Amino acid sequence: PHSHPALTPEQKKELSDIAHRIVAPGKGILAASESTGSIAKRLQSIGTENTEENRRFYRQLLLTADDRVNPCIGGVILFHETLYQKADDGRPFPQVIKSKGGVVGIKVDKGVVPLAGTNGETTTQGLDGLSERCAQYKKDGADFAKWRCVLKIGEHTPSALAIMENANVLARYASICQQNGIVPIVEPEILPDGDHDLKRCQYVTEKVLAAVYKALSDHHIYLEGTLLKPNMVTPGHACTQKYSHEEIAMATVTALRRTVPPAVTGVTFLSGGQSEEEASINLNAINKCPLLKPWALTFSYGRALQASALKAWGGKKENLKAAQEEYVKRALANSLACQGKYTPSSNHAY
Amino acid sequence: PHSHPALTPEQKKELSDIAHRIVAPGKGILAASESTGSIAKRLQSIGTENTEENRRFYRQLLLTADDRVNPCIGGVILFHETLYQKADDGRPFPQVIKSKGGVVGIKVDKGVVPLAGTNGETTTQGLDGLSERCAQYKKDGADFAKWRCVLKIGEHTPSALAIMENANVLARYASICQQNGIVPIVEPEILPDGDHDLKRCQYVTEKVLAAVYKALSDHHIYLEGTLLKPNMVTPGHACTQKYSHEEIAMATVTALRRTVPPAVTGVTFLSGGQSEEEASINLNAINKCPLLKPWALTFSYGRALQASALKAWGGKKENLKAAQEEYVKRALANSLACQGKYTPSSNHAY
Amino acid sequence: PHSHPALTPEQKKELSDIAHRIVAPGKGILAASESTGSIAKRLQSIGTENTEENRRFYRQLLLTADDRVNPCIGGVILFHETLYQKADDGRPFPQVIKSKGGVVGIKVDKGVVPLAGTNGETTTQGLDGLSERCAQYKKDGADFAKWRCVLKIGEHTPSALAIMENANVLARYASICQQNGIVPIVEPEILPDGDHDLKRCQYVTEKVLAAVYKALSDHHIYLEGTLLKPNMVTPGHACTQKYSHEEIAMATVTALRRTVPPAVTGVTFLSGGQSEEEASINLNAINKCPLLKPWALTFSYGRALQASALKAWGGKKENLKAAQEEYVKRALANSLACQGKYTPSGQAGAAASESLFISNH
Amino acid sequence: PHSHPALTPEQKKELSDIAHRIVAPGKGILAASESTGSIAKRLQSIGTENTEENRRFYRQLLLTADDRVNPCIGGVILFHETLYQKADDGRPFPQVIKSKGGVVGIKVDKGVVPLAGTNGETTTQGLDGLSERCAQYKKDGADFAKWRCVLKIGEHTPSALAIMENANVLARYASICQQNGIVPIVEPEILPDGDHDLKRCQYVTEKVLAAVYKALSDHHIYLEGTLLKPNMVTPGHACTQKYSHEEIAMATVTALRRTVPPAVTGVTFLSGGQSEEEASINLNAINKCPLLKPWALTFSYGRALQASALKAWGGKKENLKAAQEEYVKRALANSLACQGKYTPSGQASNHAY
Repeated sequence: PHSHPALTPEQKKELSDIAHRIVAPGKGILAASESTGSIAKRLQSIGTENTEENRRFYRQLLLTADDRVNPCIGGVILFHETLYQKADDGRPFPQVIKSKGGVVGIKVDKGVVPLAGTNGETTTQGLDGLSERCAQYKKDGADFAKWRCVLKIGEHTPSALAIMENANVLARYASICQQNGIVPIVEPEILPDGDHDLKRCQYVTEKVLAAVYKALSDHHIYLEGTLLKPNMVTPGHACTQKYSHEEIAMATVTALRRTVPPAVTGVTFLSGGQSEEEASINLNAINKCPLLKPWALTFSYGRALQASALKAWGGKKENLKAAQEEYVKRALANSLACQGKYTPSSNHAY
Repeated sequence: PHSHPALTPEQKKELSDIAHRIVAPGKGILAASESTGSIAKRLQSIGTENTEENRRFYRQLLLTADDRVNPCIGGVILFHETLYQKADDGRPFPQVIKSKGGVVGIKVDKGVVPLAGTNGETTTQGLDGLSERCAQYKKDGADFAKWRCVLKIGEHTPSALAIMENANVLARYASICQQNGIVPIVEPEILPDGDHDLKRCQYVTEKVLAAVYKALSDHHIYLEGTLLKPNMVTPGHACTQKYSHEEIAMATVTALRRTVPPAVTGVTFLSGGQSEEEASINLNAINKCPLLKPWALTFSYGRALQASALKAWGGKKENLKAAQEEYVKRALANSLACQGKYTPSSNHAY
Repeated sequence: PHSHPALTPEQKKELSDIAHRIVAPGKGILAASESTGSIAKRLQSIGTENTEENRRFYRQLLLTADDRVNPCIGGVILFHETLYQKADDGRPFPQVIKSKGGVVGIKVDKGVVPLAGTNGETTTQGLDGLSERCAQYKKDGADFAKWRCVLKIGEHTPSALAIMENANVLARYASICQQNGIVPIVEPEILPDGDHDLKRCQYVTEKVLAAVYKALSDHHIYLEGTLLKPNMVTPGHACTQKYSHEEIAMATVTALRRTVPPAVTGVTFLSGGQSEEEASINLNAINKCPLLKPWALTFSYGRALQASALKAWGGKKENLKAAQEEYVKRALANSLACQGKYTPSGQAGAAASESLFISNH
Repeated sequence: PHSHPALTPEQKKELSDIAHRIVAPGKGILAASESTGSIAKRLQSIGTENTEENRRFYRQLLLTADDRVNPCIGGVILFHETLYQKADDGRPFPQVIKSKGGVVGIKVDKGVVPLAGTNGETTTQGLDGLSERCAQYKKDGADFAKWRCVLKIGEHTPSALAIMENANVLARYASICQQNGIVPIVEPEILPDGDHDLKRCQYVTEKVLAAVYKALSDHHIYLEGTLLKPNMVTPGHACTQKYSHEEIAMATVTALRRTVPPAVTGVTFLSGGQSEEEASINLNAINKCPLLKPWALTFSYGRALQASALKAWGGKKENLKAAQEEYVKRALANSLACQGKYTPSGQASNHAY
């Protein structure tokens, strides 16, 4: 094959520097990019009307927590709406995030769509006009992006088509992002839905990630200028067999070691349906796993960082401090976890 | 694998019926889906302001040509704007087309975009919200669609990435169309640009089509409910070697016989940069080629059907009949050509 | 994206001419390339010792049938041993076959091997030194070759790996053959084992054939100089739902129309476990299917042509004529079937109605 | 999307343990699996008859070097003939190797064959009956195998077909080996022939390795029980532009970091046409490269370990010691190099890639 450089040494340096800042030691990502329709259920759980002002206030609550969170948060992912909102002091949210040492991220996908001829499988859309959108988001303060692909473990899934198609679209998205100085976070989420066991999740995860990286290679993606946001390897949500955190950690680390090139700057785990504590304990076990890990192993949590804060807030302005306190607590717990320093108080078998 | 029927028997019948109607014996397609920007150059060549009214009048001029074009035109591809315009008498253009026995088509792609890391190669965008658009277009009169992918022959092109990506996006577009009762015309155009010879075009065409059909299979596409719009196999525009129309025909038919499944309902050739007469003479030779052809071999011409008509019109309403006469003559010529009855006045070597 | 011609116009012409001769109108293939281990069970069924002489005698019985079979047989596939054996008159079997207007074929694969990490799936070996073997076989009379890949329909099969690997090895085999003037018969057999229905077999067959032709394209195979030997599309041998011959024909022709390029010279169906009569009736229905079929649709039968003959012989040299007559009868039936002109309504032994199905061990 | 375990935990443990022993800190591989026809050139350069006895004497010369090579040699690749020969004392060569702490390897491919429709490209044969051959070799003392695929950088190569086909055959070979307790060394050699520069080699190497590992994944290969034998990333032999060892090391390590999963136990570099000293300097530079390397980076040298020994020997029994001393010196040098501790004296912008 013949090379036709997609990026200059300068463009590579910019992307690599951004990627490294996000996952620097002890730092993780706050995923606060829920759309109106996705955060609707959260607000209704606390009897709070889903208005623009309430969403702005809640986001402000998280983004303006005290400096204790600064060394814990390397990046914050925002939804389009939030990227253009301002704190009470008039400061745009991207400025608020940057001022606390964090990198600003932006969700750019346009949701999943059904793959015809499959058993309920999907791919993700959002490539149309993505380059122009990225160029604008960059000018407006964003340095990295989010794009979520969803795969499911079932009797006949994920199918060959679902794997190939989702891997290909993630590569297209990544390619467009890098052309605009935006670090793409590649997110091939394999849902925990089902009664499958740990070994099954590990197998599927290994096959999906192998497909993802081959696609990234085919599309000339600069891995040093990317991050990976995969599901941890865990048994199905309804699996009858139970496992220890150490087992989940070994399965996860083994899967990654068998598929993720050392060149990838970092892995930022999604928490799925895990509770706040569960997500932190598992991430800690992952970092304590006695196998060599050539990439940062950290977090990109949404609910796992906001669950208690949202509840403490309750939609009441007078609970601002209490709510932010809960967020800080989880930010500190996960910052410790991504270093293997968190305390709540036979690899050949994989 | 396991079958999860993308289409029901009823949906298949609808698509197959539409596809067969468009390429019925003696019929072809008038490709009049030029956008404001793509038609600008041609309107300029005749010193005519590029306004919606002049565009409507020009399209009206073609769509309302006399009844002689009825048995020649099986389908008419329109640009979005035109699908919603009406003739002077108040009849919506789709109605005008149908009343003359033609099927209405709609361009649904959103143009080409550059593929990073390649030598000026592209893929095509337009998948976002495509399903909803197809459902709307279907309700508004369209029964088939157009989506153009572009490949170029050069020292290092078309590359593996370009072939794979364009084939994959064509399959996604095809799948979405069929879910909405729209027959997708798969258009993997290989540009005639360059000094390459006939055998090189044939080789590249064979490899591209093989990739296209494997992708359609992977995406569970119903071939009987599709049409193919490929380039004819010809030498590059700058090639110094000369060839007869019979050689062009043999190379073209051999390439198709080696890659296009019999199930494909029809092949509607694009004319590229060929003149009106050249496009007709070649299509005629293709249909007279001794080899067995299991699919209709017809036309989907834009410039090859409008060149003389546009010039005769010159933006002058008083030239209406003169302009239509030119279009009618090419429609008649190509109807004869797709039957191997048009007259202006060693196969192992492939 | 650059062409480096694998074959010259002359080489292409030779391959195309051979392929067309094999499937010329009314003609089919006699698959008599069974190995010693396979023919042994056949000879045992009739209390006949499995010796080289008995095997030679049996093949001679089929190859020397009267001239009525000449118009019916376009090609005969032989096992290595048989290619070098001679009839009682001293004539090498290849010469015997050729003198009757038939093309000589040779089995070149070395059997199936297990694909690790799969649920009992396999791929096929035999590429090592294949070029030299083909060159020698060509000199010794063979003009086409046989190579069998095997796939099975189940809950997890055929898997992505099984399909990809088998399609790739078939392509390598085809490439090497064409470099030596040998027409390769591409055989991706999907076993009838299981209780799946007609539509499931059709689905799998379509996916497998799509993979096969994409691989052939990737390996620069000259399709006009090849033949395809696929399973007919039918329900699983244990399927409860019953189907008519017309439905089997429609499903078969539809699957082929959706995957096999018109350039492929011909399709020579394997009979699987179908009885002699069933194989003839289905082949006939296929040729009568209303859909457009741009390739010859004929047969490449082994057991489906030999069942009655093997029984009539019984290992007794005295039953020579009797046995050959049964073979000639099936050859004539299939010759008419591959033309859509076969109509039973007559004297067809019960042996021709017996299921020739054998579970994959 | 369903797993059907190709290997049990015990089988995986055996393969992983073998792989790790071969590339343990400070150890590399002596590649002495040259066939009769291949070793013919070497013997003629020193005017020595190519007989089984001469080949045995030469192989014995390398295999029986003094104990100084023990901590340097983790594995020795033998040709079929040699696996069944014996030292003067009657000890089978596999026993001699094992007694010195080395693992015994065996070449199992049957050479390259031309890929029709390509510009002189090839694939490699040898899968037929490979399982039976592996079981027999395992029984006779071998624990790992060698299989060489060859690709070339040219105007239109390596082509898509060549890359896909060689990657697929390497996967089949690896799969069969692992079923028989044999650790397969995956060798996708990209020849240094041509005038291409360093970045072109790096590009091609990256694309080839990506295809190789995708194939291994598709074939369910246990990476921890495998080793990789790639070309170092270097400019073509006819390249007019010159590069330092640091640049060669950066390009090489960068290419590997972008394609080789950390699960792969080790990388054993082939030296190609590099001189003995050059091969050691580059390997040392590779190990000193300031980037994270999650796998052992060592050697699997043939000529780079035998060049001087062959010449010193000259086919004269009286030169045994002199010849063995040359081999020992290169074994020691490379042992230091695969630790980044090599020095001529003896025992004493990354974004632009």
